[PDB]
Amino acid sequence: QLIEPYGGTLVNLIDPEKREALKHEALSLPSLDLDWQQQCELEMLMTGAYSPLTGFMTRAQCARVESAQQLDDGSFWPSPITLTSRDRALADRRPGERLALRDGEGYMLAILTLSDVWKDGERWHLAGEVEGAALPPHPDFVSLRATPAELRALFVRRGWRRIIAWQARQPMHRAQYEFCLKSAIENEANLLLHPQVGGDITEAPAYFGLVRSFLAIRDRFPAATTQLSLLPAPPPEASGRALLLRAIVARNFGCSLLIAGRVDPSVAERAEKIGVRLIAYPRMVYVEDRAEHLPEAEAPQGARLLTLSGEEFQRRMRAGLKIPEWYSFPEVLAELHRQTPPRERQGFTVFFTGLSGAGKSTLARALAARLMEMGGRCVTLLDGDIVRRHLSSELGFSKAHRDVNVRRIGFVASEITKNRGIAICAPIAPYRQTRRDVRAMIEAVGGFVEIHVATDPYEVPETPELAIDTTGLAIDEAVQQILLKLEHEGYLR
Amino acid sequence: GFTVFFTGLSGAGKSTLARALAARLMEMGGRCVTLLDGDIVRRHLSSELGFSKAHRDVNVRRIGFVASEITKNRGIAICAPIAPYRQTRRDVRAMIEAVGGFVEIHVATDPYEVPETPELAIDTTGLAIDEAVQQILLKLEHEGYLR
Amino acid sequence: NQLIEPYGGTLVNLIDPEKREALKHEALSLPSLDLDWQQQCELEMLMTGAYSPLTGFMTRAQCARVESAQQLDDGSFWPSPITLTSRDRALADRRPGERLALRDGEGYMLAILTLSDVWKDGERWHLAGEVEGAALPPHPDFVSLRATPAELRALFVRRGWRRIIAWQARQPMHRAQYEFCLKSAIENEANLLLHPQVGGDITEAPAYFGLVRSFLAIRDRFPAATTQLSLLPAPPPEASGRALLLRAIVARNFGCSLLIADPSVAERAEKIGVRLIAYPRMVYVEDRAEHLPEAEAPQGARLLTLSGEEFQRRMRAGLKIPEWYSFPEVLAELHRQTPPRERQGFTVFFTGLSGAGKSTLARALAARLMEMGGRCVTLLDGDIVRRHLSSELGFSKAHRDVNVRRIGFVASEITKNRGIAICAPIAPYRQTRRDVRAMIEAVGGFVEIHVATDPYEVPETPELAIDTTGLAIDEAVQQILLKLEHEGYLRLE
Repeated sequence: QLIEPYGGTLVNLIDPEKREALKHEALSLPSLDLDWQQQCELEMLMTGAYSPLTGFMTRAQCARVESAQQLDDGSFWPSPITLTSRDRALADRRPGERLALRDGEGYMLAILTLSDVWKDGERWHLAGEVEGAALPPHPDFVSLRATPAELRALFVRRGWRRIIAWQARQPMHRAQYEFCLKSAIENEANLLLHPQVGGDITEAPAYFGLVRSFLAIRDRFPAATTQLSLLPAPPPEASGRALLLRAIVARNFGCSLLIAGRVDPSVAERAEKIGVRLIAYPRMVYVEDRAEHLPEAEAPQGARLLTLSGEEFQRRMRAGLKIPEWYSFPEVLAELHRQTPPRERQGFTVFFTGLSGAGKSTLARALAARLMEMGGRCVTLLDGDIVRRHLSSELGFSKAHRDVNVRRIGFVASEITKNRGIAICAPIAPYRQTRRDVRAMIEAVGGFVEIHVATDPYEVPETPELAIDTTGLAIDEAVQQILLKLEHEGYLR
Repeated sequence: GFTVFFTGLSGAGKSTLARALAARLMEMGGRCVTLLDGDIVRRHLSSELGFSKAHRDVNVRRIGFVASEITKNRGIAICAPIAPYRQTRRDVRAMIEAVGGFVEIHVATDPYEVPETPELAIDTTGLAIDEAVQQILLKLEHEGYLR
Repeated sequence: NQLIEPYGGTLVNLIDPEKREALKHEALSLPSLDLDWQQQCELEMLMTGAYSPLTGFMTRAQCARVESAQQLDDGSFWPSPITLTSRDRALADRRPGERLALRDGEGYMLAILTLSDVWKDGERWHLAGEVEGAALPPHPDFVSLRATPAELRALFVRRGWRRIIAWQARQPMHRAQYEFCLKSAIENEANLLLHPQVGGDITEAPAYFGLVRSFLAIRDRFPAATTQLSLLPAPPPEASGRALLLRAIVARNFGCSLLIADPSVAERAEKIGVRLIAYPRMVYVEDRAEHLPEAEAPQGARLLTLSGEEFQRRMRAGLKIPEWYSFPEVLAELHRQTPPRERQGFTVFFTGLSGAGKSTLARALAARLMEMGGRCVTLLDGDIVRRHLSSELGFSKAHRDVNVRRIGFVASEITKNRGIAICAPIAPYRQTRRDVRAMIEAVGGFVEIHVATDPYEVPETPELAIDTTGLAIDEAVQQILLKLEHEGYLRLE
């Protein structure tokens, strides 16, 4: 039947009436604003994902795990659950004190009753029983988010008992999909698609795409046998320990099986221990002779086997190359392309750099006109009137004033490109430093092409995409020379 | 593209509403969402602005500019700056309305000035965030912007 | 606004799990009523709060007082008598005070009724009294989609919804209703609840399955953040104003403050707090590529409509359905439910005297029909029917008249399932042949062929009557392929 909670009973650090009294008391307390990953940890703990745990571990507890892997009971526990921050307002806090914990906006979540307090590297650690008022606000995917208690209830209405969990950290294609199925049939189990979702709406907004790529292919799964739900946490870093923790939260969510993809006999040992069987994910190959993926070692002798690395998938996707019909599904493919388009189709800024002895501006305007012939992507010239008028009309010529200007313009450019537009910029920028940051800011969200026009101080661009090394180039010839770069870099459609 | 422009007094949860609304809109994909509010806007756009009359005017407009670029390019921009002058709100709306969709939401739960013509005016007394967020998804739905 | 509160002011719940074991025990020792499927609906509605403030079945006086002043004992408003029936003789000797076990059709226990009043009207017995519930009618099907008023309200609250139009469908939705819901929702700044009436039995009235499936089919055409699908366990009522006022009340108890369906009822309705908007003649306005209420259409625009009479007809004939009318999915689904004659099942029922020619015709007709594939043909005649259907049957008045129905039954199953059944039993009674025809005509096509070439009874209304006496098998066979070809049942590549 239904595996039950680790420790034996499901923790819930949120008692309502106490809820009210609690916000009230937080009014009068010191407060910590958590970063997004700690709120995850908090939510996991507050919510029973870590039953029997009921507070953040204490440096001494923190230590007995990495050794004997036990709690104070001697009960088994793979890995340190701890709450951290880098606020200087923590140095002068001490045990016995009660701390208000709040999301990044001052929204109140729980009060921590301090067991222990110390620092490590650049981050402070905290310990003590927790009393919860509210969970981190989650406007998004309300349906898809269940607490271990909510999920267990669901399973029970669905009449489910035995359940394999797949705690995805990245999108699923046909090999994982086909392996989940047979795994499931093999262990006579229902299937839980449990993608790790932890992030923030502005430092970590990548989970949205992940959730959407699961929504995309969910209908390919048997409805009476499959569930989708979100697991609020960051993916951990692979390690036998991490693995054993995930097994524990899998158990706390109701799952008695876990797919991981390894399996050092030592860890499957301790895991079969704590009631959750973890099956390993093999090298799947597409076996043409059979029209289906099999674990590589189950494939017939001398069949023609077929594979596609992630390096190579990702490559084809950037380049608009063909993906084999057997690798994914059209929907997922279509979705991955809405998230990360082919160069031929994504945004980019063209960043002109050189001295005021250039015709930087002249080149930039001409290049804008040409690029406008294309349509599909909108072109914005961040140069003359525009930039004074809106962005830097109250900036001096101070060192850091022009630095701020360059960066301001590099910001607006990144928004243009993130959104699939092309931004063309030719500000005054003499510091390898500051150009260094602009490129990274935009390169994160799309394409960056530096063009060095070489026909207080300054500093050489040491690594442009294009360096106009001419002596009598006319505008036409130079513009063409850069359309040639964009063409050869892949950005033109 | 469209920007969602929250206006009201610092007695609002403007910012709180804006963040929640961003999260919801991110469920959709197809268009990218950018929250022009806290750290972001100081950090990049107005970190050398006073509180002078025309200094905050410049700030409001600066933010209305970046928003217009987001929307022109098919993105959704969500903004909740301090803006008390019908004047300046007047220009922001036109700047973005030229290039895409503008939806003002008046959160009514020196001087100021009434928004006389929002798309949505949250006229409640005990609205909770969820209820208010929904109330605005209802506006976007009925205005046509949701896919 | 906000979430309209239950009628009467607080949401009834006749099921206290605290008293659940005690009730299942007490019942054993009680007299018991097995409810028909529609009463279980009434019970479930009552047991569940759809009729708050009601908390038991009304009493002959209360029933009479509703039909008059439309009030409860409080004088509060109430449109229509809620009452429990049964057509069980074992009810004649039962009396107020007694406690009755209420159970589904398979003796599964639901609640105990504490008798207030017991009386009779025509064919049926009426019952009254407070109700104490143990279990709800078992519903294996559509578990997800079935919410109690409390469950639904809770859902609405997570979704952050407040103001809600409900549409309590009793039949599939096409583009006109869909487009009109959409605008009623934008116009009233409301969320939309698709709430199809779903009461039936797995056999008694398994028509709701199709209804639900046709909603699932088109649900994706609806804005996700603005629409909800849920089932409303009840039979559709018969159109009245009290009735319409009841639906408004259950709409209120489920959370809805608007109901699509007057107008002096829109009078009393607006009164209990639920605004009911009426459904107008929708027309497709070509000039605007959209449906509008007829009175909002521009003048002299070409208006387009399609009656249900005509829709039905086109569907039964394979004719083209406009594209503004429905959606491909729904069309596709309505065709999986009820196929064109071309593709539907039918039995060919030969009748006449002995009637060895009957058998000979039947076999030839089978051979021909078998050339066609798509539908499987079964010859219910000689060895077959002996062996398995009638190996043991006298020649009684009632043993030949059971043999016939026996064969109508197997035939009906063949045709229900899209096959063609060919039968030629001995049957001299109109009435028995009528019952067979009705049984199979319910589930598919019936074609009687009277071979005219105790005391027989010439069919008075066959589809085909082979008279002429110098007929070869071939000619006769052809003559019936003609009947079928002309009746629509034949098709080919």
